[PDB]
Amino acid sequence: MFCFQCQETAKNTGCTVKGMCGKPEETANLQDLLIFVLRGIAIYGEKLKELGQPDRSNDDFVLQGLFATITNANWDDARFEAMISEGLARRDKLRNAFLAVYKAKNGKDFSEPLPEAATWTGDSTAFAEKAKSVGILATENEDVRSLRELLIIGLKGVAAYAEHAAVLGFRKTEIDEFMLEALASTTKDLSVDEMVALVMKAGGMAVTTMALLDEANTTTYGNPEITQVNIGVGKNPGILISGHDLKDMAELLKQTEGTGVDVYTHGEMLPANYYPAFKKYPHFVGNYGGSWWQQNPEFESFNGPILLTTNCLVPLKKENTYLDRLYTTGVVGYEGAKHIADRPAGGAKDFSALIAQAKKCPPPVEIETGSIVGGFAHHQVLALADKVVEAVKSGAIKRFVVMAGCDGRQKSRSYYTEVAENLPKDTVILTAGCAKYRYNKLNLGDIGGIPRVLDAGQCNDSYSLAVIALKLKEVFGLDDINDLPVSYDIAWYEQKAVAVLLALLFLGVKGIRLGPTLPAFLSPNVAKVLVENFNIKPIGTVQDDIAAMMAGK
Ligand code: SF4
Repeated sequence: MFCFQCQETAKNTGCTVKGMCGKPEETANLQDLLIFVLRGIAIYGEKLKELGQPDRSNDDFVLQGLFATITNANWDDARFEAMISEGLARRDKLRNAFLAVYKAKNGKDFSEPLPEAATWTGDSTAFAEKAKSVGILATENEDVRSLRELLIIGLKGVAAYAEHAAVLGFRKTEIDEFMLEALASTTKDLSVDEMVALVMKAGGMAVTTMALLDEANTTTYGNPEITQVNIGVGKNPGILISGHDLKDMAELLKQTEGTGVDVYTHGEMLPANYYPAFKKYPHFVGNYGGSWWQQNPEFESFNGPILLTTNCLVPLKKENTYLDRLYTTGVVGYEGAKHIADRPAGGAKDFSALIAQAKKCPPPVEIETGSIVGGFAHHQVLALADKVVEAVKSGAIKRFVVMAGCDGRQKSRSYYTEVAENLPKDTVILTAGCAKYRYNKLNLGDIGGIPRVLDAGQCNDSYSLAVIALKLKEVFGLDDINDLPVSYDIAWYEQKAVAVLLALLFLGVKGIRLGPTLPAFLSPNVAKVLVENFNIKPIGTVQDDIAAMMAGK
């Protein structure tokens, strides 16, 4: 196999036998074959748009297919085989439509050679063998490979956010059109300038999409607000909801009300605690456990059903006993785990089986007590702008350090905990995404009532951090966003974090420290372009990076 899309890739060059995440060769290869089919859909879908007859019937299929290939999202080979077969049928429909339109417009049959993605077909028996030859290493030129894969990796992060926006009824034609433009580009021989421009256009579409999801979430569930979240447990059985999807949360809360089954969040569902629409339910206890990578012992000790709305779902250890109470939904899949089917349009998902099962389970084992404070998304922080601005002017807050991003298992990530613990006491950490778990259970206190860790929410809520920075740029009358007293020390793991990075680069942020390692998918020449254009830096020692950041460097 070959896969190098997450921070944990083997030797920081690429997984070749079995993924460090657990992804087997067969699964990895099927994900490659799906992306190949998506490129075929894109070839025709882009041409139909160019001919003045766009077809948007595959918008949801494309978003969900990309999302299913994100790290820790879907482990069920049958789901991939089904998507590949459906994708081939969708592609052929577009092809037939295209051939007719082309003939009408040109007075002749289409006869130009096309990439194999546009024409290859087979039944499911043929998938495993074909998959071996349509992966990443089929691009021989290392720089073209780097730029094509950087594009696809950012694109699938954008697709995840777009899917959540679509679930909530929010969509923009430019997003769906760009999915096909970007996918199709990876089958064309383009100049370096053209390939880099596509990556920067993806960063701009990440801004669009992150803004759309921010709109979708807050319009539907209210603006996040300051909230104290219990991390201890109650005395009823519970259901633990993980991942990112807030519509799934809304439905789970409604369906569990009055049943005697409590609801707890996990991981990237922690920010559901911050939304007014959800805070109104007394049986919503709080947040259980830590970061995604600790889930094997924590899902075990939770004792009740676990619902995965998105990644990250980690494979079970041999000794784990919770498969029978593990539920997947949306793009998530796992062999042997019960899947909750998509809601009908205008309707809701059916979580009744989780509720019936939870009633048969013991309450969660308490693994800690206390609380987490959060809910500092853009509306809440801008509501406190006068207070924040005065603290900056008085010197009570000397600097903000953006430590948003995504966590992982490597021990080198102790760096983030140690930076948080050793930053001077007149600094404030701004966070969003599971990177927060390296420092959100410390006792850093507050500065004049402003907590020293301000959690804006999920990784998508990095959008709020950009809104806040842009507000502060305006208040302080600065010409360049980089001249604010803000440093960026971002942790990444998977593809959504890469989309957030590209959005920040599109917004003009320079000097970002990215860690705990730099992506394997940046070739030496591409890495050099990014360094020269954007001053991206690797992490150094805790002492050196704190001293540099405090100097604004
Ligand atoms: S998702 Fe990450 S750990 Fe898993 S196979 Fe790909 S690069 Fe390796």
